[PDB]
Amino acid sequence: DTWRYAFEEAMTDVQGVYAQKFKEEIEANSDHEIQLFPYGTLGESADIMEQTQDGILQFVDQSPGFTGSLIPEAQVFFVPYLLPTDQDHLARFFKESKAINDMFKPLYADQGLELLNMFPEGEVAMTTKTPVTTCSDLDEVKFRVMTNPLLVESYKAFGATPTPLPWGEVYGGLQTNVIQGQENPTFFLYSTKIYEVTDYITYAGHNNFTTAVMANKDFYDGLSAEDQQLVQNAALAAYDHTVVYQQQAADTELAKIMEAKPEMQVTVLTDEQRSCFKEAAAEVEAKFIEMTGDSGAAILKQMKADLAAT
Ligand SMILES: CC1=N[C@H](C(=O)O)CCN1
Repeated sequence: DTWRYAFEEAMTDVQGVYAQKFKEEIEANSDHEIQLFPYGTLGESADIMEQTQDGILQFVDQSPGFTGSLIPEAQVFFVPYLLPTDQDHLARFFKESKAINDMFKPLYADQGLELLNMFPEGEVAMTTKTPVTTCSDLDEVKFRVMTNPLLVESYKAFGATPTPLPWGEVYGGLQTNVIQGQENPTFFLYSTKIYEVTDYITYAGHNNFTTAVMANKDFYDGLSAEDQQLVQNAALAAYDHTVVYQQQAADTELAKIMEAKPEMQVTVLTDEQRSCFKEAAAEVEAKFIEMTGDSGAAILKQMKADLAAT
């Protein structure tokens, strides 16, 4: 059978680990067959989302970092320090969240997409060519960022000069010094060898990388009750498998960056040093309320209640 599936990373990366477990589970329990499409085929994240909405692709992985333009209240995932750093507590959140698994679903549906899961990918880290010790060290650093308004507002509040750019241009831009800064989890910034074109890694603990897996809603609604269930089963099985794997990654990948490039300067900021960043976190939150109205306000409240209950 057909059923095409496209994601934003390599096969060996985290979104690939998810895809491959999803593929296993579908194929072990039916006659259906999943066809995988990693980054490097079909093009950027914006491209594959269009391809999923046009109906060429059936399943797509698109991170809220790109969907913030489409669904405005997906900007919640970029309110600094909202998401906990405790990876065990974080995994229980996305699984049992009334906000993620109930309140977000009709909003994605408004754009013709059937939301399956959201999952974490790990604590994020700044890579720059100048030292970052406080917020004023970011002053006039051209910092690449995913394409959504609030994430852009975050690095303005940090003191940097934010630049929205699709991933395909990030390595080259850094190499030719058109940009001086970038942010991603540790597994990915090792995987993409981005340490070759940056000098400093900084753990501010401001965010965890979140991503989402969805299906073309028309396609999904066309399926039988058994097929729909089969998909839901495969998504839940892929989630459980991915969270275990991505925990191991964050806990081991930094050792490999230092192995391949021993000169690399890796700073993890103390709570004392993180103070100016957490001060910016409150005014970014205030900005989020202004942009998304009372619609996204109910999402923030529930998200906080889900974190507490878990
Ligand atoms: C951590 C990650 N970064 C990519 C990016 O910065 O656009 C998206 C695929 N996954």
